[PDB]
Amino acid sequence: PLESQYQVGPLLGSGGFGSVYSGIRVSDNLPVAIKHVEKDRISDWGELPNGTRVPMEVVLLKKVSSGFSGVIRLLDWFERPDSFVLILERMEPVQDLFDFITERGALQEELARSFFWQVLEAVRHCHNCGVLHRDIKDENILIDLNRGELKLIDFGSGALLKDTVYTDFDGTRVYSPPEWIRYHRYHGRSAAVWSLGILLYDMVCGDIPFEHDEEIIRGQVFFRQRVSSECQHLIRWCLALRPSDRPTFEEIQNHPWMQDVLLPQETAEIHLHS
Repeated sequence: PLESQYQVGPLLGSGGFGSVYSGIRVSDNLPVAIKHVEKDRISDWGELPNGTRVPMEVVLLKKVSSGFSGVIRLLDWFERPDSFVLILERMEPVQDLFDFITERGALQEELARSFFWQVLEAVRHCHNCGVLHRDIKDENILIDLNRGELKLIDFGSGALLKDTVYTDFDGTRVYSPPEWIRYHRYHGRSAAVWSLGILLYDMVCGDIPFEHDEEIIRGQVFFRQRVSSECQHLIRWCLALRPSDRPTFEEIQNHPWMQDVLLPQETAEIHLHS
């Protein structure tokens, strides 16, 4: 087939993730994202069940694609001499959480709860599929502005989920845990929960709590916005300095602040004016 299956549109962005274009599958007018990744700029490689050399990102995306659409799913991929082209789902209208927070500032707790809850369901789905994202942050979360549904993107810093220690890391440092800063060692789940604490603080305060290594290691969270005591508690639990003092996903989702969550469509009607 080749590249007659997709009509290329405007470039949506570029960076550490490659170059991502807006596209449309010619067969059924479905919106898609066309991500180009240069072979020379890739570091983590893997293999597909059928014995073929591909970027780890494709390995991981394939393992999480299907039914529960909490992750932007991989529809197809191609190999060129110097790059890999990935065809992904695309939402329209859409906005990432970083830009959303830039425009609107600190989110009301009701909205932050619906969003965080959806992120939690999406990360559980990844772990269930044997995948560790390793770069959970607002830039890697997209919002369906009509449906109020969030979707996790960019598995370029991810890894297969394991129960042993990780000694490599190439995600975002200000979202990285103290055990990584001090010892260059972490376990997947507890490191994920720490990033989720940074993300929740970021949603309810309008910015991340720590910028410097010294601040991450000290682990003291100061609040700049009015935030309920139950919400502050959940953030500080997720940001416990000892990994084993952090909650599991189940404990996060059963926490008092996480009760009575709005469904995505309700969330959009109240807060996205849709």
